[PDB]
Amino acid sequence: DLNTEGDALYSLRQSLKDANNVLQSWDPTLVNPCTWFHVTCNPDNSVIRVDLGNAQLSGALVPQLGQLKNLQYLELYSNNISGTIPNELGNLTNLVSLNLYLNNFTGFIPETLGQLYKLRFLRLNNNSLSGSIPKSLTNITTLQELALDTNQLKSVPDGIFDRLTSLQKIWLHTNPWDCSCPRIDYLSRWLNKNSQKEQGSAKCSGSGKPVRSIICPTS
Ligand SMILES: *[C@@H]1O[C@H](CO)[C@@H](O)[C@H](O)[C@H]1NC(C)=O
Repeated sequence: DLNTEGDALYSLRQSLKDANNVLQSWDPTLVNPCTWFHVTCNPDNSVIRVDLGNAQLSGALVPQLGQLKNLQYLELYSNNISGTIPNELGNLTNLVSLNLYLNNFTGFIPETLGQLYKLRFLRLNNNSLSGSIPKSLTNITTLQELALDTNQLKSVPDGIFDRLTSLQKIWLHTNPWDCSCPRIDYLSRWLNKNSQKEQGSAKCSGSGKPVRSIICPTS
């Protein structure tokens, strides 16, 4: 009997590159992947977290990774994972923490990420993600820590942070933010009103000014 979770997890092994045989224990012919290293399962023998931080992994992620229904912690930080973030990651309903920082992800941030209504920690920092931040992120009301620094983000949809009443920390620095008025109006005012939330200082592209300092005139 094929475990389906291990099958989905084996699809990830088939595309990644070790180079260290970190995934040597990932044998899908077993009854379940709960005895796999870097993999924890619940008492119902279902994968609830994947810890592959600092494993020197190359390659791209797979759409099969969204098959893990009971996944809570996806730790893929500190690797050389390239390509775009799969939209199927928005299927991870029970995902609490998505750690994808320190990789080489490109493209846009998936709008399907807003379907993660249990997500409390989202770290996509230190990548090459281009703007802008998905509008559906406003639906993640449980979001507490949002790390998006060190990317290529340019803008923000107006009023996106307003429904985020559980937001504690937010990283936005090191990004080519478009500080042209009236586009930067909302982000400038929000970061000023929630300066205790912003970790580091988001700079404006070109001028290098903190966007919190920008005051857009009307007419
Ligand atoms: C996974 O998400 C994609 C959207 O990116 C969707 O088309 C697909 O049906 C989802 N799969 C499951 C099993 O929910």
